Amino acid sequence: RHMTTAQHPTDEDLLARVLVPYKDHCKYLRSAVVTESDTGRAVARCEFAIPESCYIDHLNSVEVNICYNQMMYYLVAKSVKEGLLAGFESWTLDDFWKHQLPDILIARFASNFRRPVNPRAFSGEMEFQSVTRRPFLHAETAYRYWDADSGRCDGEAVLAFV
Amino acid sequence: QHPTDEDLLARVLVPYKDHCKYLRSAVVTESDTGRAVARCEFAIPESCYIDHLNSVEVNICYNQMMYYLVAKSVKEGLTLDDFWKHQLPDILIARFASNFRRPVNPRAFSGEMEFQSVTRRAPGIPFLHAETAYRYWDADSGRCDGEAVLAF
Repeated sequence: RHMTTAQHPTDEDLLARVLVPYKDHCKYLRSAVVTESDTGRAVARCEFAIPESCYIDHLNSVEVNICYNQMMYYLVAKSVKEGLLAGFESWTLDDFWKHQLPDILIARFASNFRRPVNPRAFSGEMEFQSVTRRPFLHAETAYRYWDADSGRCDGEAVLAFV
Repeated sequence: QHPTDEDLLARVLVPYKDHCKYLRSAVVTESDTGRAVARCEFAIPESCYIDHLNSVEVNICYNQMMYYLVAKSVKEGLTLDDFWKHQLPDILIARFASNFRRPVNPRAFSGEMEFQSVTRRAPGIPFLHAETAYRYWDADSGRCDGEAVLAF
């Protein structure tokens, strides 16, 4: 980790498992490369597409949040599987999936419009900034979405691993 | 103190998918300082986008309630046709935020929102800037709250 950087291509079966509970037309995350930082932070670099809205007939805050959830569940599952999630290095994906996954709660969530993002196709990324005990793990994360034309938005989300 | 306007309510709810229409009643009022407030009831019978009240649903409830509050505010001055056609699609949430304090029951819960400041800005096209805040609560300690900045 100080010597190399772990980096993983999209995990298609993990991605479909993540997306399985969503309505067909609310499935937006399409690919996700997972990394670890020199300091042990888990990062996801993702692509997204919204061919049609999920809940109502640019990229809006509802969709920003749906996309985060998907990106966040994927990154968490894939990081635990590959030993990159601070706090869970002694856990396996199994133990985590049925026991921690359900009890991930978004404690706080925030989004900010910068330039309108084309909902049809656009990129995103997120970081586990910190993980900290509080008898639960409190994790800060940051995220950002962009397209091929300066569209951008971003924000943060504090997670509680119960 | 304006009671739910069922005509307006349905107009606000019309673009949403059936399993995504949460706002049931919405009493509108003005603080004596002219701030527009909406005391609302909600229900999330089915879920809209997936299998407690989560941040996606907090944000959908917010939009429904905020559009209702705005449209009714115009309708009482705080023409809809003009607004509905011209201004109402140029409402942009510039920032949104939510905080979950105690788990809220999504089948039945209450909420409130208000326009805290509305300021004209001219950076660069002139436009109205609004700071809003909202809270949700249920009958049993449930609460979450947050803020949204709007641009007209």
